[PDB]
Amino acid sequence: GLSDGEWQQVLNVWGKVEADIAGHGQEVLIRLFTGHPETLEKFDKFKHLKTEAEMKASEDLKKHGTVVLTALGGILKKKGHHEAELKPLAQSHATKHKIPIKYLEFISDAIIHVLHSKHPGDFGADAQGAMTKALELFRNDIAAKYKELGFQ
Ligand code: MNH
Repeated sequence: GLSDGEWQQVLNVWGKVEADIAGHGQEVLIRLFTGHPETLEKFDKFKHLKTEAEMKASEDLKKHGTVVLTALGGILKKKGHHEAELKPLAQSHATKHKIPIKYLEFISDAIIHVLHSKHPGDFGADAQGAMTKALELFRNDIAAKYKELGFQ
């Protein structure tokens, strides 16, 4: 698990995200779609987005960014007692959306990059560590539900 000190750092970092959840959520998704265009194909609602300019200008992309990060914030604030919040996300991402676990690895890396991009020099070595642990716990707990389903 994460230690208390570690959960505290994660939640301190999450405070930075909450000041602009849509902005953060949009940049996360844009970072994902542009570094991994296969990921765009999982979204019929974003597949028409031919350019980064188009992605940037999509209010519906922002809205979904808000949905994504609100759900993750929910989970993070549970400090690993997150099974009730996590299991249904796991299940819809395997069964409905068909999201391989590697794509969750991609979006985890995108979150780390965006935190550095938006908080250069304000997201220290300790904070990166604690947030990376939190994101690995999230991803590992979803992996566990995927295995149960035999997904991927
Ligand atoms: C952080 C990681 C992460 C979180 C917290 C997340 C949370 C959500 C939530 C909440 C919904 C709406 C409820 C549901 O379960 O259908 C949802 C819908 C979705 N998600 Mn995801 N999702 C991903 C990663 C995430 N998703 C990744 C990675 C992929 C693609 C590569 C993805 C593709 C989807 C698709 C597709 C939908 C349905 C979008 C739509 O409304 O049309 N996403």
